[PDB]
Amino acid sequence: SMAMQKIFAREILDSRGNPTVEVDLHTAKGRFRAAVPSGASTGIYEALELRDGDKGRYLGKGVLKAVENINSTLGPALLQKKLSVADQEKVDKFMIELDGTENKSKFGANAILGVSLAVCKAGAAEKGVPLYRHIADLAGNPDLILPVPAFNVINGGSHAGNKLAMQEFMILPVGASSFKEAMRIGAEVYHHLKGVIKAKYGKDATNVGDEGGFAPNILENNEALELLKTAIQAAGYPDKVVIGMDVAASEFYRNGKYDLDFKSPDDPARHITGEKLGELYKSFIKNYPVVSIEDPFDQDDWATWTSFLSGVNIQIVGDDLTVTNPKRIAQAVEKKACNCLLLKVNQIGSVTESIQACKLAQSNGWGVMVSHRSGETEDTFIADLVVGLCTGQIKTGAPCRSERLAKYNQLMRIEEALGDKAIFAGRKFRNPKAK
Amino acid sequence: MAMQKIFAREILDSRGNPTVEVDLHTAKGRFRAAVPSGASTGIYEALELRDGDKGRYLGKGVLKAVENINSTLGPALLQKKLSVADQEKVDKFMIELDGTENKSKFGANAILGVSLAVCKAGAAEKGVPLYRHIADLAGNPDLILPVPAFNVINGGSHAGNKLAMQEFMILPVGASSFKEAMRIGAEVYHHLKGVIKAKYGKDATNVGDEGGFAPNILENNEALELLKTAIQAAGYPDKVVIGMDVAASEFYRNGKYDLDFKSPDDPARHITGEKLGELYKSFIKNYPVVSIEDPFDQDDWATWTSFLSGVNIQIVGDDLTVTNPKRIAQAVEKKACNCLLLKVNQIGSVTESIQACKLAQSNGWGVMVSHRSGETEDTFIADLVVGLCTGQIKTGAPCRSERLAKYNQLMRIEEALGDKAIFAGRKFRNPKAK
Ligand SMILES: [Mg+2]
Ligand SMILES: [Mg+2]
Repeated sequence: SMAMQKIFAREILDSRGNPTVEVDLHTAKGRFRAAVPSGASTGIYEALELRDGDKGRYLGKGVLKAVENINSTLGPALLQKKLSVADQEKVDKFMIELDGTENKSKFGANAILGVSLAVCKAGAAEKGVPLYRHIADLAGNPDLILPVPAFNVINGGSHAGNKLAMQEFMILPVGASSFKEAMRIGAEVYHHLKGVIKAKYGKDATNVGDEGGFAPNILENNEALELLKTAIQAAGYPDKVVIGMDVAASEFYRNGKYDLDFKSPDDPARHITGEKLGELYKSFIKNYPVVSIEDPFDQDDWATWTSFLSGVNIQIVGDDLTVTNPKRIAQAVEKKACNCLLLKVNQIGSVTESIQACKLAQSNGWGVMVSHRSGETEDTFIADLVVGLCTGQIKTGAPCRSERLAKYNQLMRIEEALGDKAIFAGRKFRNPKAK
Repeated sequence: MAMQKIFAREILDSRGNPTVEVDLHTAKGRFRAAVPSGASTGIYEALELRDGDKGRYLGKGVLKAVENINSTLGPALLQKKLSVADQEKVDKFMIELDGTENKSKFGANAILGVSLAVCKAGAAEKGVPLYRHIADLAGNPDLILPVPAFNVINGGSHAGNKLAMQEFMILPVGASSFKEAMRIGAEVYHHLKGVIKAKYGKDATNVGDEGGFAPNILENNEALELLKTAIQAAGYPDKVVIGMDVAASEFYRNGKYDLDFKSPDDPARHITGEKLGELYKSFIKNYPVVSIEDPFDQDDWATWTSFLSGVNIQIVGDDLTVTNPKRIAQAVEKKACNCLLLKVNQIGSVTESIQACKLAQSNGWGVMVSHRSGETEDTFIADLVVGLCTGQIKTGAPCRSERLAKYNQLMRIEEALGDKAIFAGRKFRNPKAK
């Protein structure tokens, strides 16, 4: 196929003011553009992001090298192979084999993904179907599902300057009648939350973090949960909103125990065992509508994850545990460590591998939650992705900052286009096919 | 040339509030535009139509504006069979159909959404880029990349610090290109974050609506010194200058000005307009301050006139002028200011925005194209500032993608123009001068 006419890459700025890769692919159908969300340039289990490391330029975060790899090498090689733009698997296989390394470190995981994404968009256009339909086709899925959105509205953990140890406190409008109404509920709860924060914590307490949520200066994770409850009740949706958490416990594990005040000066006297931590989670589940907990234990604390899951009935999500990595996921499945995969496309580095990972988790009875990264762009690919993959759940920010709202707005447009055939996952978010 | 379909919807803006988006289809494809937040009440600007259902999005829905497009305005425009390239006749048609002075029959947000989508379609019909079509509509032969003005330290009425003045901006006028202006701006921003974190704490770096920081400070001199520190740490003291938006109407009190207006009332601390002017002269003498927006109250005309005559910097109307032709004519006649802030949604059509810019430039004024606090993923104003050749745009800190979307589009425009691209640089006030 001579469908692919031109491939050009550039450096643009992400939502945090750091460089990332953008790729334009041209065919007879037009120009197809995709950008890559920030990832990791080091790490043992994820695909390697290539960063320039020039400390005098963008504080070492340039992506000139990755961009050059596309313009000079990867792009020309792909165009010369004359592959169909609709054959996502063959295209991704070619790029993976040309790179030839397990972690995409020859060209950069960011270089390969940028191309992979643009090809996918062009493939949908060649077939004359929406991107969300092409993705479903690629996943062998006859149907399409609008996800429940999970909004990270109260923020703690390593990147927030409060004492609050747990990372993400999310609201999920599972009781909404449609995706459009899930956005209304989400936004109204957020607006009421801001007013509660201004009153209780001060006129200086309402600026936002990287994902659009708030970081009031609190320590108690129960106090964060009570704020969500207060905002839900203030908006008048107690019957329709549930809560999801991301603990990110690897961030506070030390010498075999867990520190829920780890942003205060070192003091092992305050550390708690994994067993006491599990008891705290059970109290959350009893006292609040907590339906999902991500990274409850450290990434290597396998026996503790396995024990915990056997005694609860909620969703337990792997992020640092699994890292969108086949070998790690296989360990988790075999050890029954968790029951939901967080899906970050840039951690694995191709559209095909991301789809494969989703389908394998689903075949083992797990849920899948599609995820943003903290460095996002105006790109909306992951909205079409979650719909075509039929997962029933996405986290892509508070309803604030347009690198977040761009995805939520796109999900609204997708539901609009589907008309009276649209299905919203609602209370079946964990598995939209459940009876 | 023919318009085939027009369809409007409600989307969420960058602060989580509804706004209007319009799709216009022609033989060339789909052309999509969204409207930034504005004002539903006011004497001098076009009226944004909000639903006012207090139970739905806290009264901020735009169902009525959207339905005005789908049910009335859209079908009326289509029936008229106008060329999508004739921006002037299209906008005239919609303005006369509405028939009010402030666009309050259909809503300024309804009219503007259609106006923007028509302009994008018309560029394609003519075989030229959007920025070139705008330059054609404005009568400009050349294209100019603007200096970006990044709002990196925030105060005034919508931050909870004591800092009375509203916006502290950095402008990389000494950059070699737009691409390098972005690199300088971003590096300064990252160094500023570190400076603020070390001085004011780990909890001091969350961001406002436009992506900037609100450290808990009182002194406007301390805001300026923070910029100086960040600029020096980044290594660009010879290439970055400073702009300010005072928004002085926010702290005008019974004929005087209160630079600690968020602290408990005490009229003994209030200062005269003359004293406030002397403070600005100190900023200009001791820091590289080159531009001040709304230095005085929106009705304090004599004080603006007197101040401008004794300073050689840029003085920008925002609340003074409100992108309103009658207000702008008064400011021209009185020599109140010498630069227009251009908010397309305050006037409500592309044609009137272009006319306002041209009238300002014909009077020797500069023009700075501006975002709104509630923005979207739309990048129209990037193409707009390049076609209008104004040399200057303020559209956010280099943080939050409703801001970066515009900055990234300006880098793409520069890339498309190649080695012929002209960057305003040190001629930002008037790119045609010298
Ligand atoms: Mg996580
Ligand atoms: Mg202003």
